[PDB]
Amino acid sequence: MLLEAPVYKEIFGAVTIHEVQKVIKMDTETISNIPREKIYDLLGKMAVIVPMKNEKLHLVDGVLKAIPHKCPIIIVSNSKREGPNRYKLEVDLIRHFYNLTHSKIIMIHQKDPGLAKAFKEVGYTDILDENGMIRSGKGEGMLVGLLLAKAIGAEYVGFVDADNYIPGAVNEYVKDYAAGFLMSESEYTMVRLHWVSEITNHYLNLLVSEHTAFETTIMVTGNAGEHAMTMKLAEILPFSTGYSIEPYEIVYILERFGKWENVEEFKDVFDQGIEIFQIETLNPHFHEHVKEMLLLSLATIYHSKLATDNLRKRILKDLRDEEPPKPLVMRPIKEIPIKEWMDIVEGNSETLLRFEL
Amino acid sequence: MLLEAPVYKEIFGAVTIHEVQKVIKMDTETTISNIPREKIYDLLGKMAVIVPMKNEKLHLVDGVLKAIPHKCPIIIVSNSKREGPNRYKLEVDLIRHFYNLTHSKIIMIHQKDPGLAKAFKEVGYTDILDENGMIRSGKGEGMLVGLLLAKAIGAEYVGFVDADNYIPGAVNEYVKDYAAGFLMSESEYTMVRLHWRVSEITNHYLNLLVSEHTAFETTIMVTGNAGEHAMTMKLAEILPFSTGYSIEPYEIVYILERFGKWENVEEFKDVFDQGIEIFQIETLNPHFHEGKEHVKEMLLLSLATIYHSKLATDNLRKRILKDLRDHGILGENEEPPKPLVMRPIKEIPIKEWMDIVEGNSETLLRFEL
Repeated sequence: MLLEAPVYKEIFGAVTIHEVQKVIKMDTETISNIPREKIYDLLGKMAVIVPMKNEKLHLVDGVLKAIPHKCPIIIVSNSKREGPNRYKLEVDLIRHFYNLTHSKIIMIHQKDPGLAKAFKEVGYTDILDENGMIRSGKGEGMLVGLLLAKAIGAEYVGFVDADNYIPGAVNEYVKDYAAGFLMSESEYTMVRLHWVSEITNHYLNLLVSEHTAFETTIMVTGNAGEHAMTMKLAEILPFSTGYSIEPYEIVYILERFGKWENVEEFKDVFDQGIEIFQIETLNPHFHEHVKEMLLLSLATIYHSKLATDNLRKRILKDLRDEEPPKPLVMRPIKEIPIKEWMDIVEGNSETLLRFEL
Repeated sequence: MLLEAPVYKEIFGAVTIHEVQKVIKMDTETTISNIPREKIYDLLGKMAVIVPMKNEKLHLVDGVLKAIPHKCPIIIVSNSKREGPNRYKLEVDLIRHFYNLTHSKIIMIHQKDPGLAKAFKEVGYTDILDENGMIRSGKGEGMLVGLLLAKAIGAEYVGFVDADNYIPGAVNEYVKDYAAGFLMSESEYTMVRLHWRVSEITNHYLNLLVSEHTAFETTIMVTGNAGEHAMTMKLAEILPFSTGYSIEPYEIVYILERFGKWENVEEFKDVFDQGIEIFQIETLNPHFHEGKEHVKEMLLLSLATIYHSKLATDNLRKRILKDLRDHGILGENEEPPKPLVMRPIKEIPIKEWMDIVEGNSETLLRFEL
């Protein structure tokens, strides 16, 4: 692959946000050259997590068929389990798919009681609802996929949505993730793909412009659902849910590493730095309350130890023209004895499906 | 890559039409056919990807170019405007910028290049020029030029792609699906046609063109308007080509009437010996490209190709005249235009033809090719 070289960028404390780069050429033997083979090497160390809930089976099928064989696939379904039992429909698709491709894949249902059991017996209750079960939501699904990914030794994790109309785009996202990591110089790296979102980008940059003093545009992937991170970085990040996930990752990262403090708490991170790559894909986005998305994204910014007295004012008046709801946040999953957690997920979960993984 | 294995198929004389196959898995090294990623990249280097274009949007052309595997040489035959404003000029700029950023091996020429029309005359091949003696405007002619250029650089396979695709990634899959079709082939004379309601009518009559002789209805043919297709140079080289919307269906009609049965086998003894294989691959990506007058100009011409086939029967004939009228595109008493057909470019001396293009064409552009 060929991409524009990473030239321009801005720094905030220990955070480096690279200017968006374009993919210049897809298949390859001011321009970065990431050989196709270095990408396939990294691919084998990247878990592609797919949190899903009632998506169209023909779309899920295409996304699955597009993920590079090399990549382990982790599916966390919070699909409807009755009248009709759709998890059941997905289980069937997954095995047919495995029978035709031998892809390495793990699938589990979010409501698996053997899953909720591992979280408690391990002390991690941040992901449970009042009925003692894992709360429905996208962040929780991502958290489960994340731990599963850690349990199999993944070094990188990429997120992909199962309702893409363009399988080829999914194939490019994964490769673009790899490309982002291969151009990184830090073990704490995030890759966010790019092709409302501007209002989120407008305020995220503003979140910063208000103490650098200079208006910026550098941030352009604030609602980037298609993103990837190294396991090291994912594991120390508190996660939100719903539409707050993407913008919140950015807000938290600046909040905690935008200045230098408690450097002792996260030594290696402050020293190695956090890099955020923003790659503009070659393919367009096509998939299938803009008001909630919009309110939750901005709520993420309005509520930080870093939003100014004035920044909040505009958001407010922008939203109105009664404050924004504080976003649900779950603690990092780093201090979870992954093995113990996995042992009891394996010995108690009734929906876990393993195929050569 | 993984594909459903070729199991079902039908034969007609020396023609083997394989049942449509689906791509089951995209990236692979490892009822199912396994064509390792690497065998595909080897073939890729011997395949010229021909892109006949005419006034397409620059940003779409740019994406298509960026998606073609670096290893594939690219041949562009532009018949774009030359003033008000000169957009061949805009394309030349895009192509150089592209070349400076990627070092892709590429050749581009304008269809109206007088140094191009000169090579065709001095070589005896007049089928492609009009009165003025210039190369006629049209997609088949563009394809013919790209085809000879491809032959001039030693391409063994040629794949056709349209420059107005909205999905770069799909173009990237087409080229790979072409290779896959060729790698599952057992004949040097192979065609690969991609697949994903005008084509259902063309497919209906194409199969009917055959069912009328076998007496058994078939649905084997499902890529009658497959713009995305590819062939071995050996096969492309001996085929008469039409133009406009008749190109794709006509390739099928001609292959069926010349090899649909043994005869004058001496004229093409090697072809009859190895047979012609037609693979039909269903892509993983959908089809989303850049009118409606066109769609039923497409209907009118696809069907005319069949109607004028020496394989047609009076029955298939009135059924076509009829379907065609019931739609309001053919008068109640006029029979469909006959198609335009130039002949195989096999007897053109490629070497002395290329010398004339190289030494006389003011629009020819080359980058490591």
